[PDB]
This record gives sequence, structure tokens and C-alpha cells, in this order.
Amino acid sequence: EQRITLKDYAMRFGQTKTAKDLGVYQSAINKAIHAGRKIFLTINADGSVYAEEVKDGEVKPFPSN
DNA sequence: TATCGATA
DNA sequence: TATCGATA
Repeated sequence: EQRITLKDYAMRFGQTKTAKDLGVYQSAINKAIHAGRKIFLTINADGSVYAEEVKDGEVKPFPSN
């Protein structure tokens, strides 16, 4: 309700909805999950999402380009 | 299935 | 200096 894993968020709202929200390509996602990357998403009260993957010690964004 | 441009 | 998402 304020901070979740991708996969989870996935399970809830489906890869499609997710994708759009992140603003990346659907495939981008399942692949991501398929690769099991620690990404988390936050939920701005205004229902706005955002992600960030915990790379190596460092926490980078998502996506990165 | 692999490159390439953007990023940080 | 290297990753990752998009493409074709």
C-alpha cells in the first residue's frame, strides 16, 4: 500500500498495468521478474508509482535509460 | 536473438 | 566505465 516488490505488484495488478505505470515495455517486466531482480516500487499517495532496483550495495533506478 | 544509445 | 531496455 506504500512499498512492494515488483513481482508482487505484478501478481496484484498484472504485467500489463504494471508496465504502463513504469513506462516500459511489458516484455521488459516479465523478463525482469524472470530474472528475479530486487526491484521495489513505491506508491505516492496520488497513486503514482516508482521503482528502484537494489543493484550491488547500491540502489539504482528503474529503469536506468 | 543481438546491437546500440542512453544512463549513472 | 558498465548496465539495461529497446530495436529488428
